[PDB]
Amino acid sequence: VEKVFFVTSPIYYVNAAPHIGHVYSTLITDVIGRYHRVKGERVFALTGTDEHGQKVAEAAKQKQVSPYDFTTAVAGEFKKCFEQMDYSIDYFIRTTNEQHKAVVKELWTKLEQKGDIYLGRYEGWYSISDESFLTPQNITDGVDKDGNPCKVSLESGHVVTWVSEENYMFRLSAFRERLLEWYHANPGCIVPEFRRREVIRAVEKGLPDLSVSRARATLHNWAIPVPGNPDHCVYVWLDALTNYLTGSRLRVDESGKEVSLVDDFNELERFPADVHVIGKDILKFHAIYWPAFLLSAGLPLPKKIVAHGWWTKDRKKISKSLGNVFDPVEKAEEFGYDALKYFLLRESGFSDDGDYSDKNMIARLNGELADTLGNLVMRCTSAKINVNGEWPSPAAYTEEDESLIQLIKDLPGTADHYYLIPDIQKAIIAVFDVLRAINAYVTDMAPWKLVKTDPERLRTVLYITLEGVRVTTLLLSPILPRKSVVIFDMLGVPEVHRKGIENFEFGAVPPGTRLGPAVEGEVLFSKRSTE
Ligand code: MET
Repeated sequence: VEKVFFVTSPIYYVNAAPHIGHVYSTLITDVIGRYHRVKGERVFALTGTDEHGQKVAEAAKQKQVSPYDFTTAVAGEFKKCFEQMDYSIDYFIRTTNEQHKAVVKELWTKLEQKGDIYLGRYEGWYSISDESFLTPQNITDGVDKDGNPCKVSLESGHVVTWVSEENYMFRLSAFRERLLEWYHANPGCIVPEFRRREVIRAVEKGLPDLSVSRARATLHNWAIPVPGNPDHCVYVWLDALTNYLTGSRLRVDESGKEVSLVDDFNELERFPADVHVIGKDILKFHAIYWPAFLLSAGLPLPKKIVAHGWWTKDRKKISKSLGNVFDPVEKAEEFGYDALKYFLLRESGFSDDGDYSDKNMIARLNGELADTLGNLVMRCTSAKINVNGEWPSPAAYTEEDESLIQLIKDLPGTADHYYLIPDIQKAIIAVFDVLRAINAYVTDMAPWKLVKTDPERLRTVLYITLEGVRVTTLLLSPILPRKSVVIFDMLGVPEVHRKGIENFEFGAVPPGTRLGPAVEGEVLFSKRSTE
């Protein structure tokens, strides 16, 4: 089926300023969206802010401000950050949006009409910081900000608190068998595989019913009212998850403002998500609660949930109070936006908690972006080697020539597979493996010497080198969007060949194509010293 490729990020709590974690998650969403756009697909990428709940209301109280003003201010900060980070997100959703509120009420009514919501009680532990219900097996002893003994979440280390409330309960226990069918029938639906195995293990053990409302006072009346019961508010998580559905139903003008909410999601062809990008910390809400809500409501389920890991800087926790900060905008100005994005995406895969350091960052910038890629682009466009500033016409290919051509021809199918898992690190490694091959070929062929010795040979070497560099760059373009444009300009690749599966094929740019003009002092990636 042909539809809009729908990729999302989590909507982030606005209790504090945006930091690296939100940027990282949103980057992954951006990259996937971008790759499907260069395949020539329709895309809708979604990100946003999670603005209701006790957590946010209480953060607003701490700063001595009204929830409306606090959420608007912090949401403003997320937008500014994401704009500065230079993503290509199609819409930024806020759970305070009035159309979102309408969608939450529609979904609730469906759950109720289906018979999957009843009035009951939650008596148990709750982590406000995580907005998460927890069993006694999931808490332990710890310390609050006073130094006193308290209970904390095993998941997250945050303070937990005992709740005893009459709440509307969702019949999650009734969806065990159906969720297990779903996992088994779609063994790629959760990524990476070991997180998929965790989810099944958890659901195998059995599911309790889930509280989907809270008494209004507990939430400082900062939440969406339960339809038909003004004393209750909708669980912030049921509210939050619903953003994906809301997003799928919004018509958005060229300014990026929501202008209309459609009744039937099919009308816009986005729902359900092809990929939900999340962090490991919020796996249960997306891989258990969400599909259960959807199954109850008769809505289609998402194709993939991909959950990545947490970050560190110099093998330590990131916090201002702890004295270990990683500001993404600061680091992008110091090293470059595309370079920083490359590093975040190259340095760690989802199974790992990665490690930034200025040292390792400089090693990758110098090693991979400058020595491997940048080097290659300058060689194949150099006045010295490419003396006519054009894509030459190749002569006959040797076996060594053909081995390289083969690697290049195979590259898109391989990189495509990795992007679809999705596993962005593996795609980058695949493209750079081919780049390393091209460098070894060039070294082997010594085109600087061929300029004088054998110009007919130089034509073949140069043509393959240019074509390798174009194809690698096209595949790296979701990761280095600005630099890929520079590279293409230097190579003189026409606009039409910069996008589309058609241009994944070897030889899509004809010989005789002129290179772009050169600048006396220009470099794609400039090396950094080692102090
Ligand atoms: C529906 S995604 C909600 C994610 C949550 N607001 C967080 O920041 O962890």
